[PDB]
Amino acid sequence: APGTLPHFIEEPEDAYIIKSNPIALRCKARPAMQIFFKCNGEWVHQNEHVSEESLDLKVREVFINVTRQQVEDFHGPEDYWCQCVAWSHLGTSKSRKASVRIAYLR
Repeated sequence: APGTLPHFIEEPEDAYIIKSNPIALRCKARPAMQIFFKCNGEWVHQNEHVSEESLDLKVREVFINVTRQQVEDFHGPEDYWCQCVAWSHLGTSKSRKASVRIAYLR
């Protein structure tokens, strides 16, 4: 009090690519002035982010597209993950790490 750090209304959920169709990672936080995705320790490019700002304090909603080509090119130790970082005047707030793996239908 009086200020508050960004509280996530919607956190990124674990998604699956079926088949070669791109997935969208939903993220919503309040109060937030900037919201950016951090996939596998590296910051995602600003042009890949689709922002949607509204007033209720400032509410921000950001969506990112993760294709099959992006996941297959990554050959790390664990599964392909994406985390949401929201900015405010007092600081930052990190959401849960959402995993994205390529699936195959029966």
